[PDB]
Amino acid sequence: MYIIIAGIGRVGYTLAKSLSEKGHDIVLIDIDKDICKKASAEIDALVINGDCTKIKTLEDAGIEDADMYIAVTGKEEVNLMSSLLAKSYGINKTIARISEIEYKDVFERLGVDVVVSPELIAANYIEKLIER
Amino acid sequence: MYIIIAGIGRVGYTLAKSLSEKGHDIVLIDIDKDICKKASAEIDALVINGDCTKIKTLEDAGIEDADMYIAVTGKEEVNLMSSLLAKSYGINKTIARISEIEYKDVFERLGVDVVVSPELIAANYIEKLIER
Amino acid sequence: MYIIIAGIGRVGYTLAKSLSEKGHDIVLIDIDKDICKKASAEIDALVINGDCTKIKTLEDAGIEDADMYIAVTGKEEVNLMSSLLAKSYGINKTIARISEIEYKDVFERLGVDVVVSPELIAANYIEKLIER
Amino acid sequence: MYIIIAGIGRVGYTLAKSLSEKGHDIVLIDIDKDICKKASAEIDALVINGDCTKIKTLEDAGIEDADMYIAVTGKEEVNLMSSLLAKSYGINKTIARISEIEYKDVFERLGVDVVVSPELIAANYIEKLIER
Amino acid sequence: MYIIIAGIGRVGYTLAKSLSEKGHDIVLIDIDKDICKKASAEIDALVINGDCTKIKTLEDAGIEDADMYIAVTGKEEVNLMSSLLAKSYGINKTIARISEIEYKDVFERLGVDVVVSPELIAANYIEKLIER
Amino acid sequence: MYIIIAGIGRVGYTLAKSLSEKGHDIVLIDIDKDICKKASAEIDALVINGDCTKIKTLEDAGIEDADMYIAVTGKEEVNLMSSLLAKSYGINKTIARISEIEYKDVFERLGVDVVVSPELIAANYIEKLIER
Amino acid sequence: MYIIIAGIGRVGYTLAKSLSEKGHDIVLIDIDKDICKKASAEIDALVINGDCTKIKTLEDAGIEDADMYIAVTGKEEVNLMSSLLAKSYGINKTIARISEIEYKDVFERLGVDVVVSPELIAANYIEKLIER
Amino acid sequence: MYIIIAGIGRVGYTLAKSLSEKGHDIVLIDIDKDICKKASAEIDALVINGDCTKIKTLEDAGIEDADMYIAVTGKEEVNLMSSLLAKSYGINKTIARISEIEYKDVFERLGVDVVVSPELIAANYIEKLIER
Ligand SMILES: NC(=O)c1ccc[n+]([C@@H]2O[C@H](COP(=O)([O-])OP(=O)(O)OC[C@H]3O[C@@H](n4cnc5c(N)ncnc54)[C@H](O)[C@@H]3O)[C@@H](O)[C@H]2O)c1
Ligand SMILES: NC(=O)c1ccc[n+]([C@@H]2O[C@H](COP(=O)([O-])OP(=O)(O)OC[C@H]3O[C@@H](n4cnc5c(N)ncnc54)[C@H](O)[C@@H]3O)[C@@H](O)[C@H]2O)c1
Ligand SMILES: NC(=O)c1ccc[n+]([C@@H]2O[C@H](COP(=O)([O-])OP(=O)(O)OC[C@H]3O[C@@H](n4cnc5c(N)ncnc54)[C@H](O)[C@@H]3O)[C@@H](O)[C@H]2O)c1
Ligand SMILES: NC(=O)c1ccc[n+]([C@@H]2O[C@H](COP(=O)([O-])OP(=O)(O)OC[C@H]3O[C@@H](n4cnc5c(N)ncnc54)[C@H](O)[C@@H]3O)[C@@H](O)[C@H]2O)c1
Ligand SMILES: NC(=O)c1ccc[n+]([C@@H]2O[C@H](COP(=O)([O-])OP(=O)(O)OC[C@H]3O[C@@H](n4cnc5c(N)ncnc54)[C@H](O)[C@@H]3O)[C@@H](O)[C@H]2O)c1
Ligand SMILES: NC(=O)c1ccc[n+]([C@@H]2O[C@H](COP(=O)([O-])OP(=O)(O)OC[C@H]3O[C@@H](n4cnc5c(N)ncnc54)[C@H](O)[C@@H]3O)[C@@H](O)[C@H]2O)c1
Ligand SMILES: NC(=O)c1ccc[n+]([C@@H]2O[C@H](COP(=O)([O-])OP(=O)(O)OC[C@H]3O[C@@H](n4cnc5c(N)ncnc54)[C@H](O)[C@@H]3O)[C@@H](O)[C@H]2O)c1
Ligand SMILES: NC(=O)c1ccc[n+]([C@@H]2O[C@H](COP(=O)([O-])OP(=O)(O)OC[C@H]3O[C@@H](n4cnc5c(N)ncnc54)[C@H](O)[C@@H]3O)[C@@H](O)[C@H]2O)c1
Repeated sequence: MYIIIAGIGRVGYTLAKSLSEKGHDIVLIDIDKDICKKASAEIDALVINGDCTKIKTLEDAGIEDADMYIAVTGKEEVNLMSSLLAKSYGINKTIARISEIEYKDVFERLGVDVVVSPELIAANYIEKLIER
Repeated sequence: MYIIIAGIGRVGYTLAKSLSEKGHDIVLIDIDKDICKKASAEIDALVINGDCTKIKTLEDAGIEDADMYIAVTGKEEVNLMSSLLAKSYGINKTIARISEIEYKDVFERLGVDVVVSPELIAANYIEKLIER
Repeated sequence: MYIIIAGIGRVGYTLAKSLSEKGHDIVLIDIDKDICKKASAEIDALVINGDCTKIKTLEDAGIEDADMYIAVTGKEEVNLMSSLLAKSYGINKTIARISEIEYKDVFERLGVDVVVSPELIAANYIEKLIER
Repeated sequence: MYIIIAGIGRVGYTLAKSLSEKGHDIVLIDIDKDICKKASAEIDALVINGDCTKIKTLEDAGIEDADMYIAVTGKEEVNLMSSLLAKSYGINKTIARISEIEYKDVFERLGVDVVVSPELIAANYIEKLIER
Repeated sequence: MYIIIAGIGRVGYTLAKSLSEKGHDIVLIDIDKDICKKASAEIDALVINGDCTKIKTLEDAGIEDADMYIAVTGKEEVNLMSSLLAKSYGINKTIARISEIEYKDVFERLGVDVVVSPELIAANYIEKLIER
Repeated sequence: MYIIIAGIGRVGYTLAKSLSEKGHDIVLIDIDKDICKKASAEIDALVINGDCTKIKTLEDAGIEDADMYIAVTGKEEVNLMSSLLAKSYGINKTIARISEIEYKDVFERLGVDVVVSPELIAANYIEKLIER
Repeated sequence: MYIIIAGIGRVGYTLAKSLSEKGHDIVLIDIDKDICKKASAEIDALVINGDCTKIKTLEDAGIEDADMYIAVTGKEEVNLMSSLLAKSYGINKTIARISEIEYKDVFERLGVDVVVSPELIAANYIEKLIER
Repeated sequence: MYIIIAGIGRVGYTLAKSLSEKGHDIVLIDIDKDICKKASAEIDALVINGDCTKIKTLEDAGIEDADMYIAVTGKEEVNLMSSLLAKSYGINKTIARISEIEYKDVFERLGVDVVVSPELIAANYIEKLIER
C-alpha cells in the first residue's frame, strides 16, 4: 500500500523528500541514528533506525504492506540482499542501486526489478546533452 | 575441479587446510592482507587479497572455471551477494554462511545452492550426542 | 533428571526448543532479561535470569541435581568457568562451546566432557558435502 | 574539433567509449597510469596521463582549441577547478560532476555550463519511474 | 569601507579580533550559530549567520561594497567558491585559505589574490628559525 | 649533530624536503608505513616507521645525537610528550606544534623551546599583509 | 576538595566508585558517551563526556578549583598531557597512568606529581606475597 | 623448590628479574621467541619458549616439582587454563592475572590461590595515596 526507502543519503534523502511532497506514503530506513533524526525532523514519513538486511528491521518498516522497496544504500550487497528479501515477502516492485556498472544485468536476472547505476545514468545523461 | 573459498577466518581457514591436505585445488580470498600473508605461508593453495564481492577478485580467482564457490565471511550480506555473483558465472555448487537462523530457508530460496548456519549445525550436533 | 543450558542465543535457543519438544526436561539460564522473556514465551521450561558464572544462579537452576550442564554462551571462558563450576558440584556431563579452536584440547584436558566449536563443526560439515 | 574529458572512471570511461564509438573526436585525461593504459587500449582517442588541475596537462590535452571540457573526476573540487581553468582558456562549453548537491547552483553561478550530480539524477530518474 | 571575513575559527576569530581592535570595520560570516554568538559578544562588528557559499548570505554581508573578502573556513573548496563569488561582485581583493598545498597556484591562477596554507607557512616559519 | 622530524604531513614533509635540500642531516619519523615509503623514496634522509612517543622509536631515530627535535604530528599530545621526552635526552632545541592556540604559552612554560600554531601564524600573516 | 578522574575504564571506574562511597566529591571525564551514560546511572558523581586534553573539558570539570587530577586513560600520551594541563591550572597533586615501564621515572621528572604503572604495582604486589 | 612464571611482559619480566635477583630459583615461559631471548639476556634463569596452555611446555618447565606457578600472561583465560593445568599436577600455590575484575571470585572459587588484577590493585593504590 506504500513505499519503503533504505539508505537516506544523497540519493535516498532527495528521493524521499520529493516523494513525501508528491503525496506518497513513505517509510525510511537507515542504519545511522543521527541520519534518522535529521530525516524524521525534515520529512513527513516514519523512520526506522536499523540494518535493512535484517528481517526485523524490514518488519518494523511494514515490509508486508508495501508495494515498493527501494534500496539506495552506498553498499550494493546491502541493496542486493535487501531487495531479494523484500521480493520474497510479496513486494511487487523492487529497486536496487549498484556501484558496479557491470552488475546492472546481473542484478536484474537475480530478480531485482530495477537496478540503478547513478554513474551509468550520469553518463548517458551527459551524452544525451551533447546529442542536442 | 577448483574450489574457491572466501573468508579465511575460523571456518574458512580450517576448511582450507582440511581440503588441501586431501589433494583438492583451492584458492582463498580475503580482504585482510595479513591473514593473506599468514595463509600463503602455511597452506598449499592460491591466496588472493581482495573483496570477494568484486568482479576482478572473483575472476582473478578463476571463478569462470571453478567447480565450487564457498563464502564463509562473517557478513552474510557478503556471502549471499558473492555466491549469487558466482552462480552468475555458471557455478551451481554455491555454499554461503549466514549469521541469522531465519535465512536458513530464505537464502536457499534466494538462489544459493547450500546455506550453512554453524550455530544451527552446532545445536543439532549437541542434540545428536544427547540422543545417544 | 534434567539438563541445564546457559546461553539461549543462536545456539541455545534452537537446542532448547528442540530438546524441550522431544520431551526432555530442561532448565534455562540467560543473563539477558529480554532473551529470558523470549524463551519463556516460546519454550516450555524453567527459565532463570542470571549470570551462569555465579554460584547462586546455578543453585537457582538446580545445579545440585541436574544430569547435565550445557554452556553455549557466546563467551568462551564463561562457558569454561561455569562448566568447571558445574563440575565442582558433581555434574559428570558438561558440554561447553568454544570460540578459539586451539583451546579445544585444553578444555577437554580440564574435564569438559564435550567441547563444541560451531566453526570447526561447520567446516567439517561443508567438507562432507564436498566428499559427497 | 574535439572534446576533452577528465576522469575516466565509472562515469568517464562509459561516456568516452559511447562517444568515441558514435564517431567523436575526443582527448582523455587521467592522473592514473593504469587507467590510461586501459582506456587507450579499448578506446580510440588521445590519452594524457596527468593532473587535470595542472595547466601543462591541459595544454598537452589541447585545451587551447578544445570545443568542450568535461570533468567527471571523483573529486568535486578538481572538476570545478579544472573546469574554471578550461573556462579561462576560452572554452565556452563546460560540464562538471559534483558530489555535494548543495553546491549545484554555486557551480552554475561560477560559469559551469552543465552541473551533473549522479546521485541527484538517479533520484529523480527513480521518481520518474514512479510517475509512469 | 569594510572587510568581510568568512570562517571564524582558529584562524578567523584571531584575525577578526586583532583587526577589529586595531580599529577596522569588519563583517563576520559563520554558518555556526554558537560561534556567531561568541564572536559578536567578544568582537565589535557585524555578524551574519549563514553559508558563505550562498549569495543571500554574501548580499547580507554587504559583498556589494566590501573592499576585501577573506575566506578562512576549514573547507578549502568553500573558501575557493565563496572567494570566486566575491570576485564576481567586483571585489578585487580576495584571500583564501587552502588545505592541499598542491592547489596553491591553481587558486592563484583562478584569481584568488592571496592564498594561505597555514601548514605551508608553519613549515617555512620553522625553517626560518633554523636559518637564524 | 643533526635534526629529527616527527610527523611527515603537510607541515613535516615540506619542512623535511626543504631542509634536506638546504644541506641538512635529517631523520624522519612517522607512524604510517605508507607515508614512510613515500618520504624515503622522495627525500634524502633516514626514515623510521613508528610511534615517536615511544623511547625505542626515538632511540632508533638517533635521539642521542640530535641537536634538534621537531614534532609536527597532527596530535598536540604526541608532539607535547615527544618534545618533553627529547628534552630529557639532552637535546637542546625542541619544536612542538599545537592545534589549540590557547596552549602556546602553556607548552612553553612546560619546557618546549618553540611552540608552533600554524593557525595563529596564518592569522598574523594575513594581518601583516593587510598592514602593507 | 574536588577530585577529577579522567578515563572511566577498569582503573577509573573502580577508583570512582570507591572514592565516592567514601564521601569524596568527584567528577569523571570520558570521551565515550555510552560509558558516560552507564557511569552517570550508577555513580554518585558528576559525569562529563569530553576529551580531557581540551581546555573546555577540564574547565567544565572545575579544574580551576579541583584539589586533585587523576588521568587513568589507556593512552599515557593523554594522561601525561592532560595532567600537565592540570598542573598548569595550579593542581599540584596530579596522578598519571603510564603503559611503558620506562617512563615510571621520566614522567615524574617530566612534571607530573605521581606516575602510576599498574603493571609494576602488580609485580611488586606479587613479590610481597611471595616474601611472606 | 622453584617458581614457574608464564608471561614475561610488563608484569612477568619485572617480577622475574626482581625474584631472581633476590636469590629465588625461577623458570620462565613465553610463547614469543624475542621475549624469551630478552629474558635469557637479562635474567639468570631457565627460559622455555612455548605455549603455557600445552602440557608439554609445562613438563619442560618442571611443572611436576615446582613449588609455585605464576601466570601473568596478557590473556585472562590463558592464565586461568594454565593455572588449572598446573593445579592438576599437584601445584598447591597458583597466582593468576586477570583482565575482567568481575571474574576474580570465580577464579578463586575454582582454585586459583591468588588472583591479581593490575587495574584493581592500581585503583586501590591510588586510593591509598589520597587517604594519605
Ligand atoms: N560527497 C559527499 O559528501 C559524500 C558524503 C558521504 C559519502 N559519500 C559517498 O557517497 C557514495 C554513495 O552516497 P549515497 O547517496 O548513497 O549516500 P551515502 O553513501 O552517504 O550513505 C548511504 C546511506 O544508507 C545508510 N544505510 C541504511 N541502511 C544501511 C545498511 N544496512 N548498510 C549501510 N548503510 C545503510 C547509511 O547509513 C547512509 O546514510 C559513497 O560511495 C561515498 O563515497 C559522499
Ligand atoms: N568470540 C570471538 O573471539 C570472536 C572473535 C572474532 C570474531 N568473532 C565472531 O565470530 C565469527 C567469526 O567467524 P570466522 O572466524 O570464521 O570469520 P570472521 O568473522 O573472523 O572473518 C570473516 C573473514 O572474511 C574475510 N573477507 C574476505 N573477503 C571479504 C569481504 N569482501 N568482505 C568482508 N570480509 C571479507 C574477512 O577479512 C575475515 O578474515 C563472526 O561472525 C564474529 O562476530 C568472535
Ligand atoms: N552477526 C550477528 O548478527 C550476530 C548477532 C547476534 C550475536 N552475534 C554473535 O554470536 C556469537 C555468540 O552467539 P550465541 O549463540 O551465544 O548467541 P548470542 O551471541 O546472540 O548471545 C549469547 C547469549 O548468552 C547469554 N548469556 C547467558 N549467560 C551469560 C553470561 N554469564 N555472560 C554472557 N552471556 C551470557 C547472553 O545474554 C546471550 O543470550 C557472538 O560472537 C556474537 O557476536 C552475532
Ligand atoms: N564502492 C566502491 O568500490 C568504490 C570503488 C571506487 C571508487 N568508489 C567511489 O566512487 C566515486 C566516484 O568514482 P568514479 O569511478 O566515477 O571516479 P573515481 O573517484 O573512482 O576516480 C576519479 C578518476 O579521475 C581520475 N583523474 C584524472 N585526473 C585527476 C585529477 N587531477 N585528480 C584526481 N583524479 C583524477 C582518477 O585517476 C580516477 O580514475 C569515488 O569518489 C568513490 O567514493 C567507490
Ligand atoms: N584537533 C582538533 O581538535 C580539531 C578541532 C576542530 C577542528 N580541527 C581541524 O582544524 C581544521 C580547521 O579548523 P579552524 O578552526 O580554522 O576551522 P574549522 O574547520 O574548525 O571551522 C570552519 C569554520 O568556518 C565556519 N563557516 C562559515 N561559513 C561556512 C560555510 N559556508 N561552510 C563551512 N564552514 C563555514 C564554520 O562554521 C566554522 O566555525 C579543520 O578542518 C579540522 O581538521 C581540529
Ligand atoms: N587537506 C588534507 O588533505 C588533509 C589530509 C589529512 C589530514 N588533514 C588534516 O591535517 C591536519 C594536520 O595535518 P599535518 O600537516 O600535520 O599532517 P597530518 O595530520 O595529515 O598527519 C600527521 C602525520 O604525523 C604522523 N605521525 C608520526 N608519528 C605519529 C604519532 N606518534 N601519532 C600520530 N601521528 C604520527 C601521522 O601518521 C601523519 O603522517 C589535521 O588536523 C587533519 O584534519 C588534512
Ligand atoms: N584484556 C582485555 O580485555 C582488555 C580489554 C580492553 C582494554 N584492554 C587493555 O587494558 C587497558 C585497559 O585499561 P582501562 O580499562 O582502565 O582503560 P581503557 O583502556 O579501557 O579506557 C581508557 C578510557 O579513558 C577514556 N577517555 C577519556 N578521555 C579520553 C581522551 N581524551 N582520550 C582517550 N581516552 C579517553 C576512554 O574512552 C576509555 O573509557 C588498556 O591499556 C588496553 O590495552 C585490555
Ligand atoms: N599500551 C601498550 O603499549 C601495550 C604494549 C604492549 C602490551 N600491551 C598490553 O599489555 C597487556 C598485557 O601485558 P603483559 O604484562 O602480559 O605483557 P604483554 O602484553 O606485552 O605480553 C603478554 C606476554 O605473555 C606472553 N605469553 C606467554 N605464554 C603465552 C600464551 N600461551 N599466550 C599468550 N601470551 C603468552 C606473550 O608472548 C607476551 O610476552 C595487554 O592488554 C596488551 O595489549 C600494551
